[PDB]
Amino acid sequence: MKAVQYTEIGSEPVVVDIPTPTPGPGEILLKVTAAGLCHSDITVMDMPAAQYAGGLPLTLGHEGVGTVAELGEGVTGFGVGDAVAVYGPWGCGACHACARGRENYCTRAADLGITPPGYGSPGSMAEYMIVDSARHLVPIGDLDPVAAAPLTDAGLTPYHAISRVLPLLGPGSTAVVIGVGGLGHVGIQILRAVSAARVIAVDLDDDRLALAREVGADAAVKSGAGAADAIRELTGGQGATAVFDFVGAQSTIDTAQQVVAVDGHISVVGIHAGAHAKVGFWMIPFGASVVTPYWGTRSELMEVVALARAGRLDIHTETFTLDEGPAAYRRLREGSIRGRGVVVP
Amino acid sequence: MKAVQYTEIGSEPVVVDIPTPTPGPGEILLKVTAAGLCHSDITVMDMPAAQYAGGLPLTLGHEGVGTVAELGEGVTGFGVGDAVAVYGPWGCGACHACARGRENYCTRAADLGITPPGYGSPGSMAEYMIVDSARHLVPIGDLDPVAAAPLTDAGLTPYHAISRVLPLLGPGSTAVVIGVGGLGHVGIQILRAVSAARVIAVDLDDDRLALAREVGADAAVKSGAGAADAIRELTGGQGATAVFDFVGAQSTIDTAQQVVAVDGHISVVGIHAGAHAKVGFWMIPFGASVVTPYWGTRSELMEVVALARAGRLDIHTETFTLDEGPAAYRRLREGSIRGRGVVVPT
Amino acid sequence: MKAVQYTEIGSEPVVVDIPTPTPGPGEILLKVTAAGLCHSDITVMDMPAAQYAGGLPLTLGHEGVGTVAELGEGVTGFGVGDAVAVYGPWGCGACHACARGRENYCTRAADLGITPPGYGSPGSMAEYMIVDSARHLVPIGDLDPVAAAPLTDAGLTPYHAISRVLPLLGPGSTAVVIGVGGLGHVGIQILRAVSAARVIAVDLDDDRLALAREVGADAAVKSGAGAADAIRELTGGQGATAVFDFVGAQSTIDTAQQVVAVDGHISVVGIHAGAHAKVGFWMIPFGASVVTPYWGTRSELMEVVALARAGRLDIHTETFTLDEGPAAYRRLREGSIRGRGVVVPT
Amino acid sequence: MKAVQYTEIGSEPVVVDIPTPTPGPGEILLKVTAAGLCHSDITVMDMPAAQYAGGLPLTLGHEGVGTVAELGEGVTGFGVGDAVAVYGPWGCGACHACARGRENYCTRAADLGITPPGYGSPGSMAEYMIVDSARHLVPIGDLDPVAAAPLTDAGLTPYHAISRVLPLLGPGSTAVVIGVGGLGHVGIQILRAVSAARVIAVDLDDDRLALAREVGADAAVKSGAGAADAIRELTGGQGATAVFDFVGAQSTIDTAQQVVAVDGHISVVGIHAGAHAKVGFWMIPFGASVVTPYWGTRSELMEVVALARAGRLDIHTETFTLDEGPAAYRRLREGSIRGRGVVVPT
Ligand SMILES: NC(=O)c1ccc[n+]([C@@H]2O[C@H](COP(=O)([O-])OP(=O)(O)OC[C@H]3O[C@@H](n4cnc5c(N)ncnc54)[C@H](O)[C@@H]3O)[C@@H](O)[C@H]2O)c1
Ligand SMILES: NC(=O)c1ccc[n+]([C@@H]2O[C@H](COP(=O)([O-])OP(=O)(O)OC[C@H]3O[C@@H](n4cnc5c(N)ncnc54)[C@H](O)[C@@H]3O)[C@@H](O)[C@H]2O)c1
Ligand SMILES: NC(=O)c1ccc[n+]([C@@H]2O[C@H](COP(=O)([O-])OP(=O)(O)OC[C@H]3O[C@@H](n4cnc5c(N)ncnc54)[C@H](O)[C@@H]3O)[C@@H](O)[C@H]2O)c1
Ligand SMILES: NC(=O)c1ccc[n+]([C@@H]2O[C@H](COP(=O)([O-])OP(=O)(O)OC[C@H]3O[C@@H](n4cnc5c(N)ncnc54)[C@H](O)[C@@H]3O)[C@@H](O)[C@H]2O)c1
Ligand SMILES: [Zn+2]
Ligand SMILES: [Zn+2]
Ligand SMILES: [Zn+2]
Ligand SMILES: [Zn+2]
Ligand SMILES: [Zn+2]
Ligand SMILES: [Zn+2]
Ligand SMILES: [Zn+2]
Ligand SMILES: [Zn+2]
Repeated sequence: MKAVQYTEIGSEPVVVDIPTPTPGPGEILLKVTAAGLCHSDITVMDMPAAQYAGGLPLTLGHEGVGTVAELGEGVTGFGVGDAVAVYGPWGCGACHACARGRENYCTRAADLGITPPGYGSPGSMAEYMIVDSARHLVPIGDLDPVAAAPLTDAGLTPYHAISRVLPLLGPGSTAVVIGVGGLGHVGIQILRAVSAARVIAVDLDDDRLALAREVGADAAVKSGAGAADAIRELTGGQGATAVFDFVGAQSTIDTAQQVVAVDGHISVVGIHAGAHAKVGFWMIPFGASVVTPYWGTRSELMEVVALARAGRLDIHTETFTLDEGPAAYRRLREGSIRGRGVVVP
Repeated sequence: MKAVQYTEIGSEPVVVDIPTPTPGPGEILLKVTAAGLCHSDITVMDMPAAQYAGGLPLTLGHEGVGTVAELGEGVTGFGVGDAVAVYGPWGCGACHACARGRENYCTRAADLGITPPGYGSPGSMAEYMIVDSARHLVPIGDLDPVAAAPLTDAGLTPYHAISRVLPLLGPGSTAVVIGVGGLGHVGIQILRAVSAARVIAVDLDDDRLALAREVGADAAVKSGAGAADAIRELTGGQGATAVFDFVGAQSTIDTAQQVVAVDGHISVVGIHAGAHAKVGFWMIPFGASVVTPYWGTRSELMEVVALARAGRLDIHTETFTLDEGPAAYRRLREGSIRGRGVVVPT
Repeated sequence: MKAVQYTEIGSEPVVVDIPTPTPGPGEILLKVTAAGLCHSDITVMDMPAAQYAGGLPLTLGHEGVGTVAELGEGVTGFGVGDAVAVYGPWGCGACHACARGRENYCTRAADLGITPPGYGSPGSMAEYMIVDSARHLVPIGDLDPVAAAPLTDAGLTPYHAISRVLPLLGPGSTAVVIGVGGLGHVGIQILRAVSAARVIAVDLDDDRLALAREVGADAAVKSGAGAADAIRELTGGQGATAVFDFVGAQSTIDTAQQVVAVDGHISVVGIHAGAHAKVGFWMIPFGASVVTPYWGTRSELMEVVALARAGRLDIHTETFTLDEGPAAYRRLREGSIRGRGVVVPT
Repeated sequence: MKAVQYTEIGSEPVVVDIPTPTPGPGEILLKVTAAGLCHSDITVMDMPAAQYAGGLPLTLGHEGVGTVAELGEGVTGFGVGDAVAVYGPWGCGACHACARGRENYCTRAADLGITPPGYGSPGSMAEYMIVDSARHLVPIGDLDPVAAAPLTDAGLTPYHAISRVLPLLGPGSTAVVIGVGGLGHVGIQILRAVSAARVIAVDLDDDRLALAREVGADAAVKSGAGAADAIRELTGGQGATAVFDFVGAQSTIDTAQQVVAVDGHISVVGIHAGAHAKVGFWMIPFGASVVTPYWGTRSELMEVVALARAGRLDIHTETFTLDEGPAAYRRLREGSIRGRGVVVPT
């Protein structure tokens, strides 16, 4: 089968021919219908050998949807042909976090050698993929696969970040979204669907600000040195109830600390090595909590799928073939994909 | 009347004679029965002129209990003689936070010039004190005033910090308390009363570790370079569900980050200028939230008083006269008050 | 001044001339800009002498907005001319519930003789009204008074009922709204604004089902014997996550129990004496909680006002003069007001 | 192997010899170390043929602990010899409730024919038992099996009921426990461990009131007509924040409604066919929610085990052999087991 793999440290991913896998006991083989590209893939591929934890070769793609092609021995609860999304942050299934579906916060995965598809286990950017267990599949019914694939991370990750502090986001609240890319453009829509927060979007790119307004942002303002003052002009001196930073550079985290309200929240979602919030007296308002969330929970993925099925998420995509996978990663690097890149085999 | 005041930048507080105040409309005059000393008072008195926001002179004391001596015009809901605790973080009373009793997070207090007793308004370390409004008084009934005064901050502040994340502290959880002083020794007891968390106390001083065990800590660890590893040996690799850092020095915050669990919490309660948690990828576990809480809410103070009335809080105190106030602050500076210093006016 | 009063048991309310009140200490006099009629007023006026708790005479109207006309002694947190909404369920201000703004659940109001405007204290259906304290006023800025008056109960009550279980109403949930009147037509809009629930409206009257669709209901079902089956056809067998019953008749409560999901909720908001949910094994699904909520909280009223100011609430009203007050109550009795009746004094 | 089975409608259970089962793919065979008797077993055995849903024959016992004896094909995460407790309310594992571990509220179990061990699937009152999947086993380490078996229901069910409203049970709250039997005597201890509620126990039997005080109840009062007034004398006129009714007879539910506080909770846990709370205006206080909870969640069972391992639960038991199983059910019927009956297979 055709797949897109990261095969040597510091090189671009390549299109390869590798054997179509067969599911072992408990596993499910999917025919992949759509595979999302994520900026985390760039970050992973830019790591030096010592830090890179994905293994070589690695079939990329931690955003996967497909149709059930073959059931491994003993698998129940799915039929051949069922359209499913892959829950990505695989955990042990048995610990206190996993028992609540919070496998993203599994305390045993490292020790048991459990890794996600697309970063340690083979991903979705291939004609077929293996899923380890039935509990990592969520039905999508007749959802369009191209717009569904990003739900598994571009949808799930913002959804989880927002869910952590949803009770803060009542009528009269303001949520700032920094970075209107794959994640951020979905985050805006989640905020509008599950809260009455006023949503202020921030991006470097005027076309991404237009995208933000297109998907329901109440205001959209230019990132950089003037952003904090511009946001405060919109909120008045109270600042923003919550800031969801999908960039996570030091400059954006600094903007977040400069605008967050007393008893508010900053969610540092974007990943930029070395960047950090400075949480101390006189450096942040009283009661303003800060967290780096990771991916999301099983029940959250179901809720994301439910939002999509209800028409609440307009996922902006561009479609690529498997052969175009490496070119698509170049596009993502240069910032020329308006929303999410999606590979269709 | 006699009072203890901070009167010039960089000097020790002094005992003074100033007029007994009269309550204006809406105000209440208390005869003070006990006034707590807090380490925040030291921090405030060590600020340079440019930063110090308390005004001069300032009657110290933001931990106050008393008896109602006189009602100002129009005051209802209290009688002369009623024993009350002073809710300290005064807010506007009208904004969304204040409407929920969360006057500690009032968004209008700065703009309206509203300051707390003992830091901008006259405090409790005097024979009498003024309280601005009835909503800032909570009844204590027959609670001993000496042990009640610290409930207003040494109790309220840890209680609020813990309350922010109480749902995390289920059976099987671990809570670390760093700094077993005024706040910390009460924090341990709150954790034991309102949660099933295992409590690990951390202090530099072996006698404070003994105090921690005396008030119900399950384990006690020496602070410093070995603390993080020692805590992890106790929690077995998952780390601590929550860390309540009542010191807030860089070293203690670093210990906190090195032990906190995935999807846990660090509450930076202690105040050390410049110190901060570094919240970023690879610097803290996934999902481990960090906050600097401030004081507490109206309903939280009521709950702290309810814990005291139910026998759940053994408040360790040492009593001083008003004349001993300055000496008591020297004791607090050198770290020789085992628990909370409390001034009792006579 | 002109006012509409209930003056004798079993009679219709009458238009009267009574003195314009002057505010005492702590009170505020409002020039009323709009006064809502509520079905609870009908229920109150239909009570026999032994049950009726409003006092006689009683100026009706527990839905009030106005402009500050005169400040009582000591009141300084509002200016003359400020547009304000009246928080209705007055409490003591001092108990644990009141400290959280939850004066609707005040434990001391009965004992202290504290009653709401429009049911024991003089209401808003008059040229002017007295408000007891500043904490019972919420600013509305430039909101149209006619559409603002219903926010104080038609908005607040559903808002509180929904807020009690808002975490249940995630994507994929269904909320049923029974009764698309004053409260129900606002409840539909609150659900759409603060949740991703699919909303199914239920009414006896086709025109009210049309109103429901006009304000954002996803589906509309005829009430009565076929309603439970019709709702289940829409929800596909799991039933409805939450049912907000703004009628509260036995038939509607029965429908609610027949459609509610496992681990769901029924809020019995409508008041029909004798009607009740039967919460027992084999009579309701496992985990499906039931409550009779009452009015709402201070912070909730602020949130309702914020929804209105953000354009999220299209309040359907019909305007009446004070002279038309009694006629308007006849209209409400016969069910011919499409949304909320609102009296505008001139 | 030896087992205790319900074999014909209206008869007592009997000791039988049936084949020792072999685990199929995904299943686990346990050597049973302890099997709890529950009053639900009596209720089930007293159902007429038309209602009884357990199937015949049925190996009784929905409270099970054991050691892993044999792993079915493909089973990972447990080793032979591991001591485990059986999570009882088996669900589909895939729905939104099950994904959160809340298999007690599974929406698909009925349709898929999934039933619990001891009521549709073979139970724990046998030398060996099958568990359907690894996710239905929780490790207990070196906990004594006799005291561990009741954790799976006598512990789990009260724990879940309490957990639904734990945020209500702050300092100053009161929780009433009605019925100090298997469930109730554990419920008292859970309340003391995870909350600061004052606990008032209620039972018909003076020896069970003594048991209540032995396990940490603050007061213990006689059930029946005088109970509501007696409880109110202890709480003052505010009533009880929460009432956990482990009897669920009409008389006990009525007591619960007569004592519950405004904005409180009644959990109807005990099962008595036909009995129900009457939730309507004038029949219950404003804001007092009522629910019939069912069993508990996966993560809750882990938390119950954690309480036991921390020494917070003193489980009162009496031990029986398999041959004594039928005699033990007679004892439970007559009310002569002080706590939980537990069968230990040899
Ligand atoms: N925490 C997690 O679990 C998790 C999961 C998935 C992705 N992520 C991370 O989220 C981030 C977003 O990923 P993506 O795939 O949406 O990226 P993307 O490449 O699709 O979009 C990036 C967007 O950020 C904007 N941007 C860049 N610098 C900016 C600045 N200084 N201010 C404002 N806007 C700026 C760009 O113009 C662009 O619109 C990445 O760092 C990714 O690694 C985190
Ligand atoms: N956030 C707030 O709202 C708030 C409110 C009140 C007090 N505070 C702050 O909380 C802190 C504690 O106040 P207090 O009155 O309880 O102080 P205290 O002087 O009574 O106690 C200090 C304790 O901390 C211990 N300690 C000092 N350095 C330590 C270290 N490196 N590691 C471990 N333990 C150490 C001491 O040995 C002592 O037991 C102060 O910084 C104070 O300003 C904050
Ligand atoms: N719990 C509280 O705190 C609180 C506060 C305010 C009002 N209420 C109560 O809420 C209820 C509604 O008040 P309102 O002012 O909105 O009433 P309304 O007269 O404006 O509306 C009544 C609506 O219910 C519909 N209706 C009547 N019988 C019905 C049935 N069997 N099935 C479905 N629909 C039916 C009508 O057709 C109409 O649309 C009243 O009982 C009122 O007393 C309760
Ligand atoms: N909701 C659920 O998921 C669930 C789960 C397990 C058990 N249960 C039910 O819980 C109830 C208790 O089960 P158990 O095994 O603990 O029972 P048990 O037989 O061990 O204990 C019964 C206790 O209730 C007392 N009692 C009886 N009538 C009383 C009254 N009128 N007032 C006060 N006390 C009274 C008895 O004196 C005895 O102490 C049963 O109805 C059972 O079916 C429900
Ligand atoms: Zn990603
Ligand atoms: Zn796990
Ligand atoms: Zn202090
Ligand atoms: Zn305020
Ligand atoms: Zn009303
Ligand atoms: Zn009150
Ligand atoms: Zn049972
Ligand atoms: Zn299920």
